[PDB]
Amino acid sequence: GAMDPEFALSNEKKAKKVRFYRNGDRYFKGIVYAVSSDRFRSFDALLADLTRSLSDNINLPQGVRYIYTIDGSRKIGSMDELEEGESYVCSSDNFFKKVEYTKNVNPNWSVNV
Repeated sequence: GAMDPEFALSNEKKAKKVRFYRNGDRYFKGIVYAVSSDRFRSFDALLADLTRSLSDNINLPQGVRYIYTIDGSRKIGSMDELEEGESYVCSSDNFFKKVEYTKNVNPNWSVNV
């Protein structure tokens, strides 16, 4: 029958797929996370989940306090700056390390739809 399906009968496209990397890892290809208005009310909420998901008590003391651009030129403050299939770096108290965050890496992560 069909009373009330959760997620298996027609669904609109929303949110944004990003590959999150933790500043200073190199070997770590990062973790993919989805972001929208229904999941995260703001960057602060994302950072909350990011801290827990990317937590490593190594290069990320408090998990994740801020999110920087793949280059680290500027840190994002609003979700409106996060675009689909985007690559971000997690920062807290570091000067951002310019590594092969996506050099020679398979960018087929943003294609699981």
